[PDB]
Amino acid sequence: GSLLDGPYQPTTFNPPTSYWILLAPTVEGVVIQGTNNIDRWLATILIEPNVQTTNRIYNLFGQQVTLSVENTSQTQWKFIDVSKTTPTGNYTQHGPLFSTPKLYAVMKFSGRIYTYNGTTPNATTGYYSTTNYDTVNMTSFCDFYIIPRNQEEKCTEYINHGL
Ligand SMILES: CC(=O)N[C@H]1[C@H]([C@H](O)[C@H](O)CO)O[C@@](O[C@H]2[C@@H](O)[C@@H](CO)O[C@@H](O[C@H]3[C@H](O)[C@@H](O)[C@@H](O)O[C@@H]3CO)[C@@H]2O)(C(=O)O)C[C@@H]1O
Ligand code: NA
Repeated sequence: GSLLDGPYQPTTFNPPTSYWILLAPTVEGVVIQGTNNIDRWLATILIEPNVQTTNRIYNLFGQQVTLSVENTSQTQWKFIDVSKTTPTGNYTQHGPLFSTPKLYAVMKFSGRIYTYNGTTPNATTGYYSTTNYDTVNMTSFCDFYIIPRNQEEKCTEYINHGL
């Protein structure tokens, strides 16, 4: 499609501002992680359908982090953003997205990192205020695509309905 650059292999990079990074993960685990190395460590984890509240170990920024996770949905996969604001602090969970297409997206824009939240096919966006935001480097652990912001409508369409 003319609004979808890629696909690209899993990589560490500094994503350009005002571009949505569309992620196409497969199995459960860590989808993407990013930090400004100041006061924001952010990652997105993926949980398969039908998971009762349980402790799972995730490799976040090179260390084993145990988080209590659940997915009450029997049909939809669950993306959860996890965030800490100090290097030694605990990760808290935010902006879940319940997803049928199993696509996620992240964007650096206007002092923030934006992601999707809610339930497909009616997903919306949410954001995380991030100091010195365009220094944020990210590691995607799955294949991804690039879509500009001026067609966020298109990214939202992909999130809600798939490729
Ligand atoms: C997707 C999402 O939740 N986005 C919000 C984020 C994240 O929750 C946060 O970045 C994860 O670390 O938070 C935003 O700002 C909120 C954050 O700074 C929290 C920290 O405690 O405070 C919120 O305001 C509080 C306020 O301090 C209280 O007095 C009371 O009124 O409640 C409000 C709401 O909890 C900040 O709004 C962010 O921009 O990073 C807001 C995002 O919507
Ligand atoms: Na989210």
